[PDB]
Amino acid sequence: NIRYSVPEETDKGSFVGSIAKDLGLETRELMERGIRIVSRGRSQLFSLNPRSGSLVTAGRIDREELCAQSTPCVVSFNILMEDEMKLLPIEVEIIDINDNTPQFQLEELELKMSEITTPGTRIPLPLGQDLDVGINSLQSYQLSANPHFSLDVQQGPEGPQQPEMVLQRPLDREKDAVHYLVLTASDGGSPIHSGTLQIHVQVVDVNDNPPAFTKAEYHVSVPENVPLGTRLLKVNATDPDEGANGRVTYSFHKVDHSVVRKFQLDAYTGELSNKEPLDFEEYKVYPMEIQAQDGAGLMARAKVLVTVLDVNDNAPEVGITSVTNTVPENFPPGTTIALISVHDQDADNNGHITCSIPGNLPFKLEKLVDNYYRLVTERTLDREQSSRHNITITATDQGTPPLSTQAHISLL
Amino acid sequence: NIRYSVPEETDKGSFVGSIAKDLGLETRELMERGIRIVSRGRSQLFSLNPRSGSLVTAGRIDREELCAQSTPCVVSFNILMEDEMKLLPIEVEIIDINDNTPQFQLEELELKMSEITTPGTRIPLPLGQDLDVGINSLQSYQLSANPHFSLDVQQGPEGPQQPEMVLQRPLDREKDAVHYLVLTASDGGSPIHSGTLQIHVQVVDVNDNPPAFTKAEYHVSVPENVPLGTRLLKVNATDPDEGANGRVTYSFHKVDHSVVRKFQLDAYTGELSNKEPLDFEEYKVYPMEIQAQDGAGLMARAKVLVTVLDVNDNAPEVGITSVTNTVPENFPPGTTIALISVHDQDADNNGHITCSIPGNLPFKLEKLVDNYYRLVTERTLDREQSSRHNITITATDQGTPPLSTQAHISLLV
Ligand SMILES: *[C@@H]1O[C@H](CO)[C@@H](O[C@@H]2O[C@H](CO)[C@@H](O[C@@H]3O[C@H](CO)[C@@H](O)[C@H](O)[C@@H]3O)[C@H](O)[C@H]2NC(C)=O)[C@H](O)[C@H]1NC(C)=O
Ligand SMILES: *[C@@H]1O[C@H](CO)[C@@H](O)[C@H](O)[C@H]1NC(C)=O
Ligand SMILES: *[C@@H]1O[C@H](CO)[C@@H](O)[C@H](O)[C@H]1NC(C)=O
Ligand SMILES: *[C@@H]1O[C@H](CO)[C@@H](O)[C@H](O)[C@H]1NC(C)=O
Ligand SMILES: *[C@H]1O[C@H](CO)[C@@H](O)[C@H](O)[C@@H]1O
Ligand SMILES: *[C@H]1O[C@H](CO)[C@@H](O)[C@H](O)[C@@H]1O
Ligand SMILES: *[C@H]1O[C@H](CO)[C@@H](O)[C@H](O)[C@@H]1O
Ligand SMILES: *[C@H]1O[C@H](CO)[C@@H](O)[C@H](O)[C@@H]1O
Ligand SMILES: [Ca+2]
Ligand SMILES: [Ca+2]
Ligand SMILES: [Ca+2]
Ligand SMILES: [Ca+2]
Ligand SMILES: [Ca+2]
Ligand SMILES: [Ca+2]
Ligand SMILES: [Ca+2]
Ligand SMILES: [Ca+2]
Ligand SMILES: [Ca+2]
Ligand SMILES: [Ca+2]
Ligand SMILES: [Ca+2]
Ligand SMILES: [Ca+2]
Ligand SMILES: [Ca+2]
Ligand SMILES: [Ca+2]
Ligand SMILES: [Ca+2]
Ligand SMILES: [Ca+2]
Ligand SMILES: [Ca+2]
Ligand SMILES: [Ca+2]
Repeated sequence: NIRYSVPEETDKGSFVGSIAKDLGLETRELMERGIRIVSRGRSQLFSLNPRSGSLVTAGRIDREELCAQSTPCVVSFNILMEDEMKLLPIEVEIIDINDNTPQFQLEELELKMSEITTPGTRIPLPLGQDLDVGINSLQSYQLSANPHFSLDVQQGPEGPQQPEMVLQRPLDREKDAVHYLVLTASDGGSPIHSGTLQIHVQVVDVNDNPPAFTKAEYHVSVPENVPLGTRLLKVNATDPDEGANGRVTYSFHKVDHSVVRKFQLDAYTGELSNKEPLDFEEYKVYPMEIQAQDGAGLMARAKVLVTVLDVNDNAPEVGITSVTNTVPENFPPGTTIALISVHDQDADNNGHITCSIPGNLPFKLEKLVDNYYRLVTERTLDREQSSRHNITITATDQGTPPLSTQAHISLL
Repeated sequence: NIRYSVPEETDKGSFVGSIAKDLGLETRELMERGIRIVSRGRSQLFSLNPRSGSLVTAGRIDREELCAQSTPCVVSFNILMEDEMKLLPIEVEIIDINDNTPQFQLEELELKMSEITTPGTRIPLPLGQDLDVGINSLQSYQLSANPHFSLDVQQGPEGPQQPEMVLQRPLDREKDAVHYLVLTASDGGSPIHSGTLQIHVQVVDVNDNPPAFTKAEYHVSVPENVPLGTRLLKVNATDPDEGANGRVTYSFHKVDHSVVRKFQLDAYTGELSNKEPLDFEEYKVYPMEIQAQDGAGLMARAKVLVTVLDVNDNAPEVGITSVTNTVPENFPPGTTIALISVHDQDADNNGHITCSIPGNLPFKLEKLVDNYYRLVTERTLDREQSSRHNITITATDQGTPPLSTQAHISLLV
């Protein structure tokens, strides 16, 4: 049993072993025995020269073609010596070399992972196969640098097995929606042959962000006589989510509908304008809470305060709250014939009321408490001179433009 | 200024105070004064009888109609004494009673809140309005018991303002999709009247649950001769989420496609069957990783092991690795004429190799190293008796049913 060692992929005619030296044969003795190689499929790679006694290579010795993945790879063929008709077992071990690159069964691996994927989730990676064996076979995986993922390689007896990609830092689609990684598989030769696997990690969206107003409280000041449908304000709300999770619509929070009903907020543009007249008397200010809803149950809040300014638009009102229609012929000076109830719905200088009566007639109005005015007479009237009187009392407020209300009293 | 006090909703003619008693005037003296009602806009609700000297009520005194929510509610009107022509204002305070229930401006407040809503979110609630005043006005809010929500009321000097509903424990649509609450507003009378506002909080779905397999590792044993397309297994994964987030689709994890390519997995029904033949050789077992995907990027993993049974289906193979065709006429007994290399691809009793040669001829086969067989000579054959030889060697394996391979070798003298 003769055993040699030759690397694989040798050049044609490369020396393997000299049979002459190990059998003790010269050139002549080899010629006399008539040594020649016994053929079978595999011995076609080996060539025996009967004069030099040197078994050399006859062709390409691709050990991956011969033994695939086994070790060691030894080719056994018989040498026929015609003299004694003697067979001689020659076994030649094929040492492995590195001439192949690890091949992934694809070029781009595309995966879908939600942004709420719990960190630590594992993804088995495609296996890369190095055609060589031994030290020139698959030796290591390397995941391209990225904060969100890490590489986990199980140490196996034959080599690295079952590569896995682990989620480290939690995903955020609003920051990075697509992560490109590169899984490089490398053997252990010199130089090292690396096969690359492109990884396309796509992040799926989840409604995790409610709208956000530009201001927490929206203030505005408006005249009371402001016409209907005047644009009071425009709010602004943003949503960073994708698609239906990021389309906002505004609406009124059901607070006090007696206040909300006096206003109008466009659901799409968010422009608040007035729908009903604005009266300073009932409401000086208008507090309202507004709401912005996206498409998936999230919402945001904001406050809107509509302060009403005052301008003279309400005239005082005079109520004929007292009338003594029958007034004596001999009444003394200082007797009240009528008491009136005066009231202006406005404030400041626009809300004070003065009383006016024609000054020729004897009776006059004096100052009394709380816009009440007492009509007391200052002289005597003749029974013959005046039988019937149709008097016109004038109540004017003092804020320009002044507003006035008249009351007419008939007396006898 | 004389001030009296009468409650609201009094019967007609009810006593307040005797004006004759307070003015120190008798029945006659006031009649001489000519005391009479000064008739203000709302003064007809007051009735003065000019004989008893007691200004009493004339009708229903509904102060909620009078002063609404103001305080205090005092009615001022003048008493005219015709004697000195002197006016005297009488003020009567209207004492409040409880005849109204707090009324909400709607019947059901319905809201949509995502299951991922950050706890602590506040929702201003619709105001309930009690027409009464004082202690008979709105006094308290009460939110019905619920683990996820609580009531927060801002108090005022007069009473409660801006009731707000706060989310405490985070919502789960997979557990509770609809929450019904009852907001009761109550005054402070005796008995207390409560108005109710039904609340309908709907929870919107969010992909917060990954698939879940029924088994972590799927083991199965199938004969090697199994035909193509035979149903091997069925996996099952459930998801409690709603809609597209809760129906699963199965697929192979991209690991080794040389193993996956030999199989077929329906993505929807999840029934695994074979697509290519299964040979016990090359692969004794078949390990595979499977993946369950919902509709929104979540996934689950499971293992499936398809173990191949072993069956005698590969016959041993005989290789004529050596043949010395030229053989002397006078060769002695014991000389090898041919060496054969036989090999069976199975194991155990199905993998042991036996050799058979014609027993009439002198040559016989003896076993040497491992699986090699040597054709040795035992006697002499005459060239005249036999010039050419067509040999039939049959190799049989030892596992039932036995498989045999025949080889024919031609030799001459
Ligand atoms: C030793 O002798 C045997 C016969 O005893 C030889 O085997 C024979 O080989 C021939 C092929 O040349 C077979 O012919 C076959 O005919 C059938 C008819 O249907 C068909 O299958 C094919 O057309 C085929 O040619 C013949 O059947 C076969 N003998 C037997 C019994 O099956 C053998 O070749 C001889 N070996 C040597 C080294 O001389
Ligand atoms: C306000 O909203 C508009 C509408 O998209 C947007 O363009 C703008 O950026 C927002 N305001 C700010 C300060 O970004
Ligand atoms: C004075 O007022 C009374 C009130 O009814 C009316 O009837 C009368 O016609 C008025 N005087 C004149 C001259 O019109
Ligand atoms: C298996 O999946 C089906 C699919 O709807 C389901 O009906 C069944 O409940 C699942 N298995 C069990 C044990 O529930
Ligand atoms: C592995 O390393 C080789 C060099 O040995 C590169 O060519 C390859 O791209 C990978 O980075
Ligand atoms: C990995 O690297 C190879 C070259 O080694 C490229 O061809 C491939 O596209 C991937 O980037
Ligand atoms: C408020 O309280 C009253 C009793 O005071 C109940 O009748 C009502 O249903 C609500 O609970
Ligand atoms: C609360 O209770 C009132 C009765 O007080 C109902 O009318 C309402 O629908 C809610 O159930
Ligand atoms: Ca090679
Ligand atoms: Ca290599
Ligand atoms: Ca190699
Ligand atoms: Ca996010
Ligand atoms: Ca998102
Ligand atoms: Ca959103
Ligand atoms: Ca006004
Ligand atoms: Ca005014
Ligand atoms: Ca005004
Ligand atoms: Ca009442
Ligand atoms: Ca009440
Ligand atoms: Ca009341
Ligand atoms: Ca949930
Ligand atoms: Ca869900
Ligand atoms: Ca899901
Ligand atoms: Ca088989
Ligand atoms: Ca088998
Ligand atoms: Ca077998």
